[PDB]
Formats: sequence, structure tokens, C-alpha cells
Amino acid sequence: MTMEQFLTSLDMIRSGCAPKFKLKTEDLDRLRVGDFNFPPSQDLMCYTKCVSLMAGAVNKKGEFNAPKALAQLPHLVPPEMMEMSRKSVEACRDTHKQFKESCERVYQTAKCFSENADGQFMWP
Repeated sequence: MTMEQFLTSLDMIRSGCAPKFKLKTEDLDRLRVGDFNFPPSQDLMCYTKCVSLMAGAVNKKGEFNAPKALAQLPHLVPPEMMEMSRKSVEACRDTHKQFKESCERVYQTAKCFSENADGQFMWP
């Protein structure tokens, strides 16, 4: 995909997930720019799970599948963002193991993605 297609995909991904949850716009604005530095509601955590399920990167237990994530990346992110993403996948592959609940596992993994990102990070 191209950068242009990627940026637009963020909104299409969000539309598939956001209506299932009770979410604040200001929260979603902050995740969109990769700012995970605020306490999340359980709804927002489960939102990150719905998004990550859509990518095929986690199972329903919130377990992060790094081999599958890497195999999917060519279809998830533009070439410009590939290296950053692969670096975040590697650095955060075992984040989920410190948590028990599926929404928590995924949210903390996405937060880790955002904190390890060596460039601009964008969440749907």
C-alpha cells in the first residue's frame, strides 16, 4: 500500500471498531498520534483489541503472534513504515505475557509499540 492509502485506512479501521465501544473523541485523537500517555478506560483497551484482531496480529485471548504480525505487515503498513513496525514487533513481542486479560494484553502491547516507535506512530 501507499502512504496515502495507509492514512485513509486508519479511519476505515476505526469505523469497524469504534461503534462497538463507548469512547471519548479526545482519547481517540491521542491514540491516532501515538500518545498513549493517559489512563485508558476498559472500552478504549478493548478498542485496541478490536483493531489488532482486524489486523490478524492477536487471537481472541489477546496473545500477540509476532510471526503472523510480520507476515501481515506488508499488507498493513506502507514500505516507509515497515522497518519501524518490525522493530516495534520485535521489541514488544513478549509484552502480552505480563498481563492476563485479553484487552489489557493488547492495549499494553500497542502502548509498547508507541513507546518503541523510532518515528511517528499512528493508531487507527
